[PDB]
Amino acid sequence: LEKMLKGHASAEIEALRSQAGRLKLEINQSLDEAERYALQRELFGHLGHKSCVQPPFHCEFGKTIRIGDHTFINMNVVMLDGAPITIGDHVLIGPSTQFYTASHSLDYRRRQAWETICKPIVIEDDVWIGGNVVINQGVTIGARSVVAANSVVNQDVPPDTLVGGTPARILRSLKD
Amino acid sequence: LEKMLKGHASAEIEALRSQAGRLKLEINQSLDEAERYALQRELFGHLGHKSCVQPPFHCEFGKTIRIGDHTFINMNVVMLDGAPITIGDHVLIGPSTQFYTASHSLDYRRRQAWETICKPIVIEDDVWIGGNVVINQGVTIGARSVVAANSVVNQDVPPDTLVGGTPARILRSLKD
Amino acid sequence: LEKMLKGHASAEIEALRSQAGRLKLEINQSLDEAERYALQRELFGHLGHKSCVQPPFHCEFGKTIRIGDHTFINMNVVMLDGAPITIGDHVLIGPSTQFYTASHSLDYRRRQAWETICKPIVIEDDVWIGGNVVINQGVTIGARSVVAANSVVNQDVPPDTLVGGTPARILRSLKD
Ligand SMILES: [Ca+2]
Ligand SMILES: [Ca+2]
Ligand SMILES: [Ca+2]
Ligand SMILES: [Ca+2]
Repeated sequence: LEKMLKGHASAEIEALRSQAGRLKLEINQSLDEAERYALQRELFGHLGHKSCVQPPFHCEFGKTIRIGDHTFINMNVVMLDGAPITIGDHVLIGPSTQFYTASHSLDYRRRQAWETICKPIVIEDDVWIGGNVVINQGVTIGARSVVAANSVVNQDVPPDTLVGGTPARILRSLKD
Repeated sequence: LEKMLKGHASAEIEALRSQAGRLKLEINQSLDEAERYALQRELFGHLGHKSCVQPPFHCEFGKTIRIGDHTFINMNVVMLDGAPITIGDHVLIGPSTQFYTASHSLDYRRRQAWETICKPIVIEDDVWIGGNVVINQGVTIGARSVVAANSVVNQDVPPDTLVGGTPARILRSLKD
Repeated sequence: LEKMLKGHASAEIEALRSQAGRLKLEINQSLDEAERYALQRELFGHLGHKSCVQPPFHCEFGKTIRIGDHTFINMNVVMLDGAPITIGDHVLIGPSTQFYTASHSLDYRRRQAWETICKPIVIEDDVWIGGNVVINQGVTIGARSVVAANSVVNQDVPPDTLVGGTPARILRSLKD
């Protein structure tokens, strides 16, 4: 699991993946706000104070996900979490957003064993991510930035910036 | 809940949101067409005759959603329903479509309390909405119009019109 | 059901659709890798050896879906399977991908009875499909091709080819 958090069907992994399957299902079935938050704190690497993740929520590992304080994640979010996904404070994430830590080689022979490479995703403080957005590997979204609904983010986004479209392009500066 | 249906963690609201969590889960788990339709009529503001909503279906409040007659909504649809969402008769909605009544201010200080503003969405009669479409706040789609799969609709769409792309642009007139 | 696999509320159909509702729910609730694979082999037309479909997975009929060997389908995939969907060997499909076998007529009068037309989708061997992709009717993706995350594929994609954007356009040749 350490060749993987560093971006290369293991024993540890298949247990951790199977634990997450258990907890996800339990969370997505929980009708109780407190019990979900509780279960989620057992799924996630870290889930901050006054923070909230709406079900159904999907990921593979859980423990690679760290979520800060007063951040809200809306329903139906998918996170391919083979590499760390770090989300700061006061972050808003709209529904059906996708985080793809994983990806593969172009060459089909380099794919027959399902070799995944993973690069972490970082969402800094006070960021608003629109519904239906995709964020691919290695992306950092800088503090106080906005990603418009349905964008696909392939490159790092500077702080105090608005971005939209697909690929995402910088629409305007939110600097004072 | 009235400062909100008018587009500004309340008592009523947290009950209505918690009721919807209950019913959604029950609907999405129901293997019985009649019992789903029954449960859905208890979730929704209104669900018309010969109308059909395929599970899993996701929303927050339920009671702000009014669906007309002979309309079909395919599976995995998400509706952020803080403001009314009104859907007419003979409407077809493809799977994984998103309705976002909610949104936020650009300014990150105007977002720390998760203040949402909500504007209603209206889908008139005989409209066909493609799979994977996003419809943002305040949008009306006029009667007999078509929205192509994967479009993102930000502005009102006239009747008898075909629209596609992202942002949606008017592709051709379906007027006789 | 034969006017339909050939691309036009029946008895057979409503049973087969209702069986799939049963099995889907059972699969998406299964915490056991072996039991899912088992249940999935009962849902699908064919599910090959060393092949893997991650829950939750959504479709309508199940029996029209044939999946080859060593292919991996990630979570939250939706398949409108009124016409055959044929997926080869060593295929990778990213999460939240959509296959739309179904579609409708532009004309709203040609839609009041929810008449669907269906055209099959074929994904050949060694193809990698990115997360969040839409594939519409009648599309074949040729062997060893790559479809970048979030593309919408409307036309056939030649083998040894990389495609991306929406509509998908051919980005580069993966021929040796
Ligand atoms: Ca999308
Ligand atoms: Ca980077
Ligand atoms: Ca408007
Ligand atoms: Ca074709």
